[PDB]
Amino acid sequence: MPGTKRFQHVIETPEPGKWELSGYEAAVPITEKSNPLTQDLDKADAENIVRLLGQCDAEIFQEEGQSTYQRLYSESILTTMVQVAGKVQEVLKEPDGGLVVLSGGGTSGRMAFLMSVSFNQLMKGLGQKPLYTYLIAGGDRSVVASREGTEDSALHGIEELKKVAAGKKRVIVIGISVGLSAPFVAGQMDCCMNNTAVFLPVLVGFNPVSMARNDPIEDWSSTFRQVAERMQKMQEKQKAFVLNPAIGPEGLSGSSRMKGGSATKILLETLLLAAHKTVDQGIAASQRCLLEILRTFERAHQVTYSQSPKIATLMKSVSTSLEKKGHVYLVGWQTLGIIAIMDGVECIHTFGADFRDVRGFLIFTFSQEDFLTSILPSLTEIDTVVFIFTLDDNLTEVQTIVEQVKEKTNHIQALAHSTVGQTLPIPLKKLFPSIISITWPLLFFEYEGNFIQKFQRELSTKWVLNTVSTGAHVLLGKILQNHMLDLRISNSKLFWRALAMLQRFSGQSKARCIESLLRAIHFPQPLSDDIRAAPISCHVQVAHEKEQVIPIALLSLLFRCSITEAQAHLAAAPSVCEAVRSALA
Ligand SMILES: CC#C[C@H]1CN(S(=O)(=O)c2ccc(N)nc2)CCN1c1ccc([C@](O)(CO)C(F)(F)F)cc1
Ligand SMILES: O=P(O)(O)OC[C@@H](O)[C@@H](O)[C@H](O)[C@@H](O)CO
Repeated sequence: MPGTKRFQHVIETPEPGKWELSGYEAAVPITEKSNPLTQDLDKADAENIVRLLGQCDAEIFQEEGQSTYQRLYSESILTTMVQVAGKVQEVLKEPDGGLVVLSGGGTSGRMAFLMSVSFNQLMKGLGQKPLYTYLIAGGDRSVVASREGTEDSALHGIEELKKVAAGKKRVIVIGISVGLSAPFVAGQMDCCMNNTAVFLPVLVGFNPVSMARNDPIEDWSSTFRQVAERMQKMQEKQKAFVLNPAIGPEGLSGSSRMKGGSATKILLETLLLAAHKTVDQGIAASQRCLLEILRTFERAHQVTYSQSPKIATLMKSVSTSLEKKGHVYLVGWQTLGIIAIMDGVECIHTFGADFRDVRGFLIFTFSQEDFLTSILPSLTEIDTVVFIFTLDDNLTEVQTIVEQVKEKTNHIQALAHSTVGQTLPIPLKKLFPSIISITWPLLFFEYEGNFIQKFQRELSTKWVLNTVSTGAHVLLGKILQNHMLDLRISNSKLFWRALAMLQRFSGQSKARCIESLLRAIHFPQPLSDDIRAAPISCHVQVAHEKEQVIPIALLSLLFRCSITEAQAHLAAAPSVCEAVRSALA
């Protein structure tokens, strides 16, 4: 039948009560699962939200129970991290013709970028040629933009990989896809396995390979699952690797920018730092060297979330400023500035939020006076401005901007990272009455930019901003249980996630859910056979431009009404969320 090719793989909606027993729940990839910790996130207050996401984040470091999926601290995974460290060493020994590519779409792409900078710094600080580079779905502009549509082409990913791998002789490609999902990465990994004399593929993600994405890619014959399965078979001969610990579901279902992006740093910084810091000691990388770093990253979670009450309070002030109709500014220096930008941009697709809503700023890259002349004018009594810096930064360039922002604002708070026994100049740095001082132990660093201190701080800021940005929006009522219902379908994965959210919330068949979705997308056109049979990219291109696609589709289903009837209903309701929630009642 028309459409059967495209929707065949979709699992049927189970009867009420048999979601487990149908085996439906066991085929939801971990990365898409509803986190049971966060069943009631939409009812939690700011302090609970901070507690619940701190807990969700902590699952990255939880160990394997006694029939179950490997985790970060399991022997299989640490052994894989060691062997990969190994192969990275081979390349560092022979820098002529060597390269190390870190590649990903969206937030994996963003994380790849940071890491490639950091490790390129490390080799410069030592007077070696930089061997690292990144690749991101949609070219370099994607690092700092919302561009969710660019991950769906495998030919594109292969193309970018051909550019950068030039006339190199030995290339390590670290394909990062949290969901073992992105067609961008799938093609790179497959290309690598076709030329193993040159390429070494290393796939990173957080699902077991049996849960790796398995629906057809438009411009490629194999699926992510097949690719990953074959890489795993190559791992026995040490010519591909899959690094895939389970880290438990996201506190917001499928929001892999959060735990996923965190775990990607933890995992890859750990393993590359080990490889570097042990080549020059003329010593193989070992589980013990990795563990030191992992445990440090795990302290960093504890350290970070010990500031929870203040994290909640910043959340309440980001949420207030948006409940009214103001903006939120994230102002930071070096790498922490970048991360601020990344958090703000992600809010666009993640929450349906305007680029002004939560904007990041590096001292997007506007200098000291430039910020004071350009941006400072537009600030307002109800806004919120967040300063994010270390004490090693240049605190004259900092205090100035706060002195000034104070006049027009008052809702300021800050995020200051410090070694123990550094002191915050101006005892009236109040200015910031009740800062978020994150104060780090003295650790034993030996490379000269103190890279482990950088990684701690990056990660800790990520956790704070993510929890803040995400929390603020949940308080505003935009999240249904722990799902973002009203998302914008801008790629195939998101189209599938809409469909799943329809099955779950309505309890109705896959055929009806698909019909309602496609009707909602293509309204005012009716469902023809061509539309039914169209590749998923055609539905994405049309949905991408609309508003409220998913809630209109769910209302059509709940009320068993037309798209004309459900648009009328929505428009007659005080708000999308009330329309949906009361229709669910
Ligand atoms: C239809 C469908 C579906 C699945 C899979 N799709 S997907 O893009 O095909 C995909 C993505 C990643 C992966 N590893 N495998 C497949 C991503 C969305 N997804 C999904 C399934 C169920 C659910 C929920 O049922 C929604 O209620 C759950 F509760 F589990 F969150 C959420 C997402
Ligand atoms: O790394 P994945 O699973 O391939 O996902 C890649 C991107 O889709 C993902 O990072 C997305 O942009 C974020 O909005 C997720 O919160």
